[PDB]
Amino acid sequence: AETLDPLRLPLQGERLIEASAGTGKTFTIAALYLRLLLGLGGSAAFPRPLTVEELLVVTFTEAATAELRGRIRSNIHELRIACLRETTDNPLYERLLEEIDDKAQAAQWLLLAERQMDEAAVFTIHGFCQRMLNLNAFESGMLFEQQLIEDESLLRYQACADFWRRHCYPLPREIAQVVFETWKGPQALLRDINRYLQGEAPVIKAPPPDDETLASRHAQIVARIDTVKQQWRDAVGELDALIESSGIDRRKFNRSNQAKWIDKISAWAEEETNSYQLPESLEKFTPRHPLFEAIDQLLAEPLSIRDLVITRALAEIRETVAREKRRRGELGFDDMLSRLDSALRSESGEVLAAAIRTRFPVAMIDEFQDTDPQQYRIFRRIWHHQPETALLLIGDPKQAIYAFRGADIFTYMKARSEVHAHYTLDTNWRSAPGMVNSVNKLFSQTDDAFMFREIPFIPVKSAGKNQALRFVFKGETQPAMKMWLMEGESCGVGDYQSTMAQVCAAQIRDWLQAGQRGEALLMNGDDARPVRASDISVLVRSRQEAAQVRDALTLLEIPSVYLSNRDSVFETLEAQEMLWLLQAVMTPERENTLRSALATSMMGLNALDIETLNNDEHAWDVVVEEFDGYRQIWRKRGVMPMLRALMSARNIAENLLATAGGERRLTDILHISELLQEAGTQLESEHALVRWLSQHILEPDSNASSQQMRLESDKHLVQIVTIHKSKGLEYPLVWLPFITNFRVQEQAFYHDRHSFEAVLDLNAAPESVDLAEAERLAEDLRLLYVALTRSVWHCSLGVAPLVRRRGDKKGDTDVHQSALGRLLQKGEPQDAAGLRTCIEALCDDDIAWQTAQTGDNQPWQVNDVSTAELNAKTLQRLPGDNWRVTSYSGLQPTLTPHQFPRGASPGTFLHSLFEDLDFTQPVDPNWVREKLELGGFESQWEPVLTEWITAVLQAPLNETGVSLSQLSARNKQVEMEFYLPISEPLIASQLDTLIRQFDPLSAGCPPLEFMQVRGMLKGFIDLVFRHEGRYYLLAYKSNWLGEDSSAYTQQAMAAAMQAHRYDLQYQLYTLALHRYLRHRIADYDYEHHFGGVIYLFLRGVDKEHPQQGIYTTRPNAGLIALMDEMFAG
DNA sequence: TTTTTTTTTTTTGAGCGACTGCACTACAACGTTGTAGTGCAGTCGCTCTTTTTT
Repeated sequence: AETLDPLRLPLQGERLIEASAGTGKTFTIAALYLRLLLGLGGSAAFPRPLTVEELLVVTFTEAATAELRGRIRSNIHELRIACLRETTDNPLYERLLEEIDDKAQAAQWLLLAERQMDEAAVFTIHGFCQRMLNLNAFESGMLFEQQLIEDESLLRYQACADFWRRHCYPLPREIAQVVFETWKGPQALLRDINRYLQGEAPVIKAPPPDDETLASRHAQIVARIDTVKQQWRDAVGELDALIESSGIDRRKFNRSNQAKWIDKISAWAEEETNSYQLPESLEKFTPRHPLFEAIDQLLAEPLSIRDLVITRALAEIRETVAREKRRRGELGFDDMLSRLDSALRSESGEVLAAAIRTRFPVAMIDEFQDTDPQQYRIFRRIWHHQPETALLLIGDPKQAIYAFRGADIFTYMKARSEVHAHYTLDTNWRSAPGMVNSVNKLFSQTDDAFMFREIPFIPVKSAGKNQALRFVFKGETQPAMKMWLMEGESCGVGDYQSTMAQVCAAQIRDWLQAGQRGEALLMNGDDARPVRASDISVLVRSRQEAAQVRDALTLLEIPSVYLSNRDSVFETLEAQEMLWLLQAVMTPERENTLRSALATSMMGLNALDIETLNNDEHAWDVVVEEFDGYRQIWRKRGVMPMLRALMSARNIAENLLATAGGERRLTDILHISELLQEAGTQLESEHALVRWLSQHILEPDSNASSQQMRLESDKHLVQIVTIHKSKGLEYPLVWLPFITNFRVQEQAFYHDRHSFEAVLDLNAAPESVDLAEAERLAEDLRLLYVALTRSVWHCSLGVAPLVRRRGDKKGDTDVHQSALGRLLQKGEPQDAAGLRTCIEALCDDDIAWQTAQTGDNQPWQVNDVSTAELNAKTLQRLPGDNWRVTSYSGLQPTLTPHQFPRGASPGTFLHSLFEDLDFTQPVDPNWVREKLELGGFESQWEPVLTEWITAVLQAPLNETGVSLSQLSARNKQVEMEFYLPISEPLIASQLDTLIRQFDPLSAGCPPLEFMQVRGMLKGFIDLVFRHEGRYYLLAYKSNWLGEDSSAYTQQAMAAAMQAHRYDLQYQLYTLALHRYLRHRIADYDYEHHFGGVIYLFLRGVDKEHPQQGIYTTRPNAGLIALMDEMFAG
């Protein structure tokens, strides 16, 4: 490998950057981005400068892409300022300014990059794949709109259940017995094959033939057993082997156990006494007959139906899942990669790759250790060897810890074998040089510490600015790495975990007890800082040991937080308390639910309070009244107003904040309230939200929004964090109590050392088990390097002679089977004294060891402080007056028109029929039939309706007898919308008396009550028309449900006007028409131009009665001026 | 077409592998007897990671 300079890197072809842990990878990416933008490098530069929309940056994590986009924007702005000023304070910016000759063109290009920074092509992998699938949809064959699903486990379980239905149901008893012996149901099969159903389907080594079913394999194994049974029945009754001292004389009893075994071939499990009939075991305890060799050949391979069922499941479930996702039209995260790989797999899609070479002629791929083989196949299809396009794989093989997710280091090894150039970052800017020297000493004990040839380790160099970092104790300067070797010969798992958790808690309380007195310090040069509880962090791997650490730390009065806690908030007691409270609010009549909800910990009442509440009837009546008020608020205002009124009236938030340990409960209550308010807007019914809350209580599924948050941020807590959640973070002091605990992989799923393909071995071959255990040990070594390279000042290790084997004292320990002991014991099996000598061999100034001391003196000291006085400002007046833009409604034989259905929708249909129809032209029956087809009414009503319309049109509506046919198109105006202002507070008592002073219809009609309305009033007049130089108004009322006879005279219409209070509407219409004719027509008189207002009841118009149906009214011409003066001011 | 009423939970780990004790034969020392290796049976620890992508 070679060293990497960001200003001398040739951006041609494929380059492989190996950025170590703690190095400035994001700074090197920003430097290369500025280099690609400005076109710097000279001979090693790009042939042409590129824009922002041509630089493709690929990073997996979305927050990492957002941080990189913000950092690149800040670097662009800083370089633009430094180019406008021709000076800077950074040496890399100084060399960047020294590399360019021109300043004005570079400043203009940086200004255009700052303006085009919003359209930057810095996306994720799946986002880039979705964008390329949606952009060039023709060559790929992708839909334009698709629905991404977050959870795929439901369809996978459905396809597994369908496979178990179509495969395990028609089996006979002799096969279903073996199927039940292999798996209890489809859940066990799904639990077995869930690591192979997702992602790329692996290639099965030595697959069964396509014509072999379960019955053929069962008959083959039955015949194989029956041949051995026949050979035992033929050669029975003889004994010719020599009797040995190990061979007891009870073997004939084992032959009797083999005498009762040959009865039927309905079973599947042979006897263990056949292990006594092996020639390789009898020779070690002279076998000449081939019956023993046939028994050994029968027991050479396990008789199992498991591999054929697993192959049929892997052939069926994935196909059913793909068919279901093609039917529903949905897509997944890996489905975008599979669609892009299938598009590039075709012949025309290669030209599509050239389109990608037309789109972005560069690629900088960050985090190349988390690369699927489909992703690298795509990136090799696009950017293998084409000119003028560059590929920059910036990654780290020592951080590939996501093999459980789908990543694979063999893809990185294939990429390293394919590319030619390698570059590495030498400087480390995070940790102290003592920790750097400890890491370079521990991992360089032997050659190829990661046990693979393509993953080399290089000694990194510490920073010059961080060479004075010292974690000092009361005695002297504490060393960097302190391997706490637990003393003993052999120990178990739980006892070792408990002892190391107690030792870690004792070290935490010793660092915190001496840290609050100014003894233990972090010193940078001469500056010092006391060690708080947030500096010490325990790095664990599993949830059980994290709970063990938390229980061993909370015993010594030390609070600790769990950063890797992914538990749902709906699985706590507070969700059940909120459910009980909502059930008491919804049904407050039954006292049982209210009594069960009042006694919860959210209310916080004693047993004496509950007894006095059951005894006193008046207090329970007050409780029922306030819960009915809460139900009224919940039905009128929603969820969060009811919850806030409940938390303010009961004052339970102050009581939960006063109680120690109730702040997390209060934050959980607030998050449950926020989720209930978020789910309550999408539901109309009130019980539906309660059923949704009970379902989400019964469903412990984890979503990104429904997870538990951090309870507090100001108070420092000991942060327990897993190794996978600590990648890229930073911690001052790190404790690793369970770094020696290891787990042996049992399944045979490995990768070939030549083809680099996933090989799944269904047979229990030892070579596949060893090749899987080698990859497991490499993953454990990578996890060890990740957990080791996160400390800055001090790291502590827990070493112990852990034995995974069940024997207590066997003379050897299994530390060589772990990751730490492979570096301590140099990959050799030793003893506890050998482990101690290997620990004491590598003793430097940075690496020390001490024995594990079990002992506690005192938990802690609280040292609490008082809280200052604080108050809240109060608003003096009301926030606003009653300003609202409202309307009039806000201030308030077989076929006949009498038999018309009375409703709002038929009223609007008749209003639209009278609006759309022309009054001059005769009514056409086909137009009425088309309008009834568009509306959806009956077709039989059409020939009666049109003649009724003509009966309406033949009836004149005027004091002189003017019909509607005499009105031209310019004279009419339909649906005039007006806005009327009013600046005074509209008093109902001052208005109703002014109406009753002039209007004769206000003799009855007691006055309506409304608030003071100041602002605007909307109105929609139906028709305004002029005739012989006089303006007239026309409105339509068509409900008229209660009349079928000719009783709709002027008295009944006046009674309807007094009941529905249309007098105010007609008076406002006259005022609006008067103001309109005053504003429009100059020299306007109200008595000269206005003629009256006509109300047209549609169901009251008769052919013989011209007066019935119409209602003409004229004001007194004195109410209009007073109403205008009142509305004006 | 009308109408009657009711308050009680319960269950749930099992195969893998060692520890220990008894019994039975092989074999050598003193026909009979003591020690060792192996098999069978009851009892008990233990144990089942990590996470994020529009």
